[PDB]
Amino acid sequence: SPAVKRLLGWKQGEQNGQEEKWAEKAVDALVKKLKKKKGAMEELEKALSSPGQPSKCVTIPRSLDGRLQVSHRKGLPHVIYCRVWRWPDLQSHHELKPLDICEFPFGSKQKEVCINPYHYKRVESPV
DNA sequence: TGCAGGCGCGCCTGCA
DNA sequence: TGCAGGCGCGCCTGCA
Ligand SMILES: [Zn+2]
Repeated sequence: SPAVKRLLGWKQGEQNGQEEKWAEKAVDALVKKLKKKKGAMEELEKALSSPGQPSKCVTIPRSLDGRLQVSHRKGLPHVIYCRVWRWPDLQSHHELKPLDICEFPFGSKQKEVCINPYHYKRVESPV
């Protein structure tokens, strides 16, 4: 997919042949989800292209669990995309704190969850 | 063209 | 309660 190629140019880090193919499938699962909503893909690309410039929420439906499954692998969606485009070494959701600018941060128990990586800041995980 | 096979969501179990 | 992983219906789409 050509959209997956433009977003994968923003991917951080150096992953192996298996993990590069997994992030490609994770980005594809997200593109397939944001294509139904008008302006969602454009907002994500803008947020990724201009890091230090304000961006709107880019959300997907919240599962009861909080997990998103991509190629039989389970994980929280906002952690997945924050790892792809910002912090490859992100250990867990405990290392993310939402910005006041985000309406749908993870943990807000709303119908939608924001996956815009620049709507979270990286923090040290507590004891 | 269409439906079969692939695989995610949502249920569960098991520690902790 | 949180979190990891098994399982199978049901939605989807790729290739027969
Ligand atoms: Zn947001």
